[PDB]
Amino acid sequence: SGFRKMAFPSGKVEGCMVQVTCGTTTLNGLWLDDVVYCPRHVICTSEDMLNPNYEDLLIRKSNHNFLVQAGNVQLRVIGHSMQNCVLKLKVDTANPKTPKYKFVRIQPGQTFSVLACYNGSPSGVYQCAMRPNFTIKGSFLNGSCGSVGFNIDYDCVSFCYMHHMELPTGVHAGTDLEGNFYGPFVDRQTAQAAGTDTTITVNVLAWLYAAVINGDRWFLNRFTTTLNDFNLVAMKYNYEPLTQDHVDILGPLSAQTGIAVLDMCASLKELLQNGMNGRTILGSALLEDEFTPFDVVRQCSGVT
Amino acid sequence: SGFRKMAFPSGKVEGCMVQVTCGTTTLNGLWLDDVVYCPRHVICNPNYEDLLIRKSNHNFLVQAGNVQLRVIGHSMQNCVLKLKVDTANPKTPKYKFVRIQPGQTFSVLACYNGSPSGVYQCAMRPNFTIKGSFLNGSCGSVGFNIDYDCVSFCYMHHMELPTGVHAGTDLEGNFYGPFVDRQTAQAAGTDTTITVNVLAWLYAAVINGDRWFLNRFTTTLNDFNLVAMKYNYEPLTQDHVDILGPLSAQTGIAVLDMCASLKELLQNGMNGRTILGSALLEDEFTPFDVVRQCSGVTF
Ligand SMILES: COC1CN(S(=O)(=O)N2Cc3ccc(Cl)cc3[C@H](C(=O)Nc3cncc4ccccc34)C2)C1
Ligand SMILES: COC1CN(S(=O)(=O)N2Cc3ccc(Cl)cc3[C@H](C(=O)Nc3cncc4ccccc34)C2)C1
Ligand SMILES: [Cl-]
Repeated sequence: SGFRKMAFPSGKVEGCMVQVTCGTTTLNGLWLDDVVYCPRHVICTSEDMLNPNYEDLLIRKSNHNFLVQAGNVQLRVIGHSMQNCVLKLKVDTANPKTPKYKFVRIQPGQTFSVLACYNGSPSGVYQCAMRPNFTIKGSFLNGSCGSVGFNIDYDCVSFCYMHHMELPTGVHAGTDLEGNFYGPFVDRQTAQAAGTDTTITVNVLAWLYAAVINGDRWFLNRFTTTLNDFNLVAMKYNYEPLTQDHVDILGPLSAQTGIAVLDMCASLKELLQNGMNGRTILGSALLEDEFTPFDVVRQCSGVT
Repeated sequence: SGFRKMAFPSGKVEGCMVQVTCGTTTLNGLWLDDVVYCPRHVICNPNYEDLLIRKSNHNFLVQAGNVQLRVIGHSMQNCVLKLKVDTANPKTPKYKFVRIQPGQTFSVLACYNGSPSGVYQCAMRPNFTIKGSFLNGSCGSVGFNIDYDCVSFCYMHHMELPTGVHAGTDLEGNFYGPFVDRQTAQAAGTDTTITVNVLAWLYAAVINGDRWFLNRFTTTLNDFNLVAMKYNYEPLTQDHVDILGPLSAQTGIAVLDMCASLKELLQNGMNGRTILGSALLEDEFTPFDVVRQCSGVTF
C-alpha cells in the first residue's frame, strides 16, 4: 500500500557523470563508452549567449581546450563534434561503468527520473514529467546544465533528457541525447517563454485508477460521458484533450478496477466542477498529473 | 529554481542489496563486508530463538545478482538477523548505522527479490511510522542518508500496518515505535504535523519567490504553541527556532515572524492559493533538506 513519486535507482547513471570545463564555464557531461555528451553552450561566454555562432566558436577550439574530469581522474579529449545542441567529446578511455543504454526521444506527458549534478557530482534524484508545453518543472541551480533524465527498463537505461536552461518562470528546458530541443526553445539568451501549460489528462485518470486500486472510491459517480463532451468540459479547465489512444492506453487499469474509461472521465468532470471538499486522494489535495498509466501499473499492486 | 521531493543518489546502496530466502519466505538483505543484514521474520506468536536454533547455515539462500553467497554463520541482534557470508562485498561503501528521530527524513531504496526498483524520499512520522510505498516482498528494503561519501543506514522495512503505513527498525534491529514483529492487533497512533518542517518549507517557498502568506505580525513561542496544539501540530521548541536560524538569515524573516504566517494559514486556510505547487502545508522537508536543495550539495 501507499503511493509515492518514485524515481528509478540512479546508480547506473551516477557511474557516467563527469565534469566538463571550457575556459571559465563548468557543467556536467555524460560519459558512455569513449564519448562525453554535454550542452554545446559550454563553449560560450555570457556575452556570447545573446547571438552565439556555435560553428564559429567551435572552430577556434582544440581538443586540449576541453578539460574532462571523471572523479579525481582527468580524461584526455582526442576529438570533438557538434550534433544539434550537444557537443560530443571523444575521449581516449572508454567508461568501464557504461551500462546497457539507449537514447530515446519522449513525448509530452511521459515521466522520467532526473539525476541533478554539480561539477560532475550527483547531488539528488527526483521524478518529473515532460509538460505539454515541453518544459519540465525541475529543481536546478546554476551549474546543473548537462544533468540527465532517464528511465530504466530491465537492465537498460533509456536517456531521454539533458538539461540546458532555466526559463523566466522558473521552469526548465533541454534536449534529447541527440541535441534536439523539446519545444520551440533555443540555446540562446532570447525572449522565449514557456507556452500556457495544461494538465496531462491521461495521467490524472491513471492516478484516479491508482486511488481506486489502493481502496478509495469516494469520487466515483453513477454517470458516464461521451469522449467529445468530456473534452469540451476538460478544455475549460486547461486540461489536455483526451484521445482514443489515451483511452486505449488506460484499458488495463479499467479492466483491473472494473471502471470504464468514460465512467472514470465522468468522475474527473465532477471533481473539476466540485473540488475535493476537504478530502484528499492518495494524500493529495490537488489532481496529480505526473504519473503515467505505465507508472501506476509498475508501482501499484496487481490486486484490487 | 524549483522545489522537488528529492532523494539521495542510490548507487552506493544498490551495490549492497541481496535476496535472502529461508524456506518459503523471500525478502531483501543488506550486504556490507562479510555480513548480510535482514529482518529476523525471514525465519517465520513466534519464539525467535527457538525458531533460529532449528536452522543451519545452508537453510539460508543468499543471492547477490546471479551469484549465490555461502552462509558460514548466523546470529540475531534484536529484530535483525546477521548472516555471515564467505565473500566480503567489494562494493561496500563507507557507512555508519544511525538511529533517526521523528521528523527526520531519509531516502528509501524499495527492493523486491534483491533487485532495487525505485527510490523515494520520506520522513519518520511523530507516530514512528513512515508513509512509504511498499508491496509484498519489500521487507528488508533500507532507508539512508548520505553525507560526503558516507552512507548512514537508518531504517530497515519490516511490515505494513492496517492503515497502509509502514513500520521498521534501525540497522541494530530496534523498532521505531511501539511495534513488534508478528501478526497481532497493531495500529499506528494518532499522527501529528512536523511543525519545524512546515516552517522550513515556508522558507523554501520564500526563497523560490512566493511571499503572499507573509504578514507584518509576530508571535511569542508560547502563543504559537497554544495555537499549534489545537491543529494537531507538534510543539515548536527553542531548539527548532535555533535550527531555523540560517533560513531566517537568508530570507530576512524572523522565525517567530514565520510562525505568525503559519498561525494565519492554520486559522484561515489558503483561500484558493498554493505554496510550491501544493494546496496542503508540507512537513516532509527538514531545515537541512531545504538548505541542501537550495545550495547544490553533491555526493
Ligand atoms: C534563472 O536565471 C536565468 C537567466 N540565466 S543565466 O544564468 O543568465 N543563463 C542564461 C542561459 C541562456 C541559454 C542557455 Cl541554453 C543557458 C543559460 C544558462 C542557464 O539557463 N543556466 C541555468 C540552468 N538551470 C538552472 C539555473 C538556475 C539558476 C541560474 C541558472 C540556471 C545561464 C538562467
Ligand atoms: C497488508 O497486510 C497485512 C497483514 N500482512 S501479511 O502480509 O499477512 N504479513 C504479516 C506480517 C507480520 C509481521 C511482520 Cl514483521 C511482517 C509481516 C508481512 C508484512 O507486513 N509485509 C508487508 C510489508 N510492506 C508492505 C506489504 C504490502 C502488502 C502485503 C504485505 C506487506 C506479511 C500485512
Ligand atoms: Cl514517450
